[PDB]
Amino acid sequence: FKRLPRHIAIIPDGNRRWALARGLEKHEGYSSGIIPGLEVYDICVKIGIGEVTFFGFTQDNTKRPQIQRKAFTDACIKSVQEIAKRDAEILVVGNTNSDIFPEELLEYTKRTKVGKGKIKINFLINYGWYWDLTYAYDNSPDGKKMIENIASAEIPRVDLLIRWGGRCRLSGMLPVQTVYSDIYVVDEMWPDFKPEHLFKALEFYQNQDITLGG
Amino acid sequence: IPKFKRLPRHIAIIPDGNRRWALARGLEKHEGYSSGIIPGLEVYDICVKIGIGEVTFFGFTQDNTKRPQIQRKAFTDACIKSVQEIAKRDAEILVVGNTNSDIFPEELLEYTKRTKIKINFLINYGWYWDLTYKMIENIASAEIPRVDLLIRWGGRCRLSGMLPVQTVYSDIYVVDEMWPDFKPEHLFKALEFYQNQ
Ligand SMILES: CCCCCCCCCCCCCCCC(=O)O
Ligand SMILES: C=C(C)CCOP(=O)(O)OP(=O)(O)O
Repeated sequence: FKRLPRHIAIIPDGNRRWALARGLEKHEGYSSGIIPGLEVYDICVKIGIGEVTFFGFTQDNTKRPQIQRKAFTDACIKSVQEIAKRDAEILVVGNTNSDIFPEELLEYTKRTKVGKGKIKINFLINYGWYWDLTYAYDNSPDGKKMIENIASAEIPRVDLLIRWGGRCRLSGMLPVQTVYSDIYVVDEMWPDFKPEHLFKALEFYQNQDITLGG
Repeated sequence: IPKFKRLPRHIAIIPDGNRRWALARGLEKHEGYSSGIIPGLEVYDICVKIGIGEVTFFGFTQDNTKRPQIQRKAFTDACIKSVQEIAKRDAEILVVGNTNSDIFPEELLEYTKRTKIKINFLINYGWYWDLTYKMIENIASAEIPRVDLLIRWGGRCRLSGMLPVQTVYSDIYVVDEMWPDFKPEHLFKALEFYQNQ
């Protein structure tokens, strides 16, 4: 590739529809979401992508049935643990002042180098856009302070956002970082991840006309 | 005009593609914007006809003002004309953007409080200006409600810093044709996409 995004955001959606289409229960797709994340990680390391942010689950996601919440929470926990067994600088962002936040992930709420490091991997866990923006409007000297102090301030601008499951929407992922993100939608559900999904998203990105500005 | 089961309460419009449209016709980059005015009129007419409650037009942003002077005059004049032409019609008009600047057209200052379908224009708007303006109720764009469907002409799939608060859950529909090549079926196809969610 001629041009590569510095930072890729991943919305690994489609897990419940994927399960249903296979004659499984809605809650049973999320565990088939783990290996795909691993492949996105391996391809990203291989091409030398600097940063990937995975949309794990939101505060909004937690109003779902308990059976689904346990399943997507456990799949998020396992994904982080599995990337932690690899070569990554891991960070987890989300509301830690809540029962819903998995204790297992508290040790990743400050960027943690694992193995040989290099690539930055972020997870949004018990994340919410409103929580993110208001975090700053606690006790900030000024407006110029607020944006530097959003809960996600450590996560830089997203160049390319890739969403599985055929919906073209952000679902409140990082409103500040996504203002100029090029958005690529994969029609396949996340558990049907294929490398060509990512290769096609990267071609889309490199095909953008850079004369056109923001 | 087809009939629809579901309709968005609020549609955002990013009328992009004006410069590429001009270039493909052998015109100068700045010379497409004026061909953007009638399309806005047609989106307004179709929206009134189906009884869409609110439409927000992306006019121009603080970022857009770092483009050449020849382009800035041309998009600023086309925005001014578009507001004036919707004002000649049956509409509750609001203009949001940074009025504390030379760049903000004096002609539009009278529309920076709602008059009397609701039609909003972003004029010298900036996402950073918007948020740094309790907080969430007091963003510069607080009057503009959540966007249900955002339609962008000119083939790019991105928000270009349009209303980060209101667009968090917006379904986004991209028309490949440039804005001056607007066709009614662009909007109809966007509305079918919306109802099929
Ligand atoms: C106000 C609606 C019709 C106006 C007619 C055309 C002039 C408006 C300017 C077009 C550019 C707006 C979108 C640019 C998006 C971007 O910055 O990438
Ligand atoms: C990652 C999340 C939150 C799911 C994305 O879909 P939405 O969040 O837009 O889904 P609904 O609001 O329609 O449930």
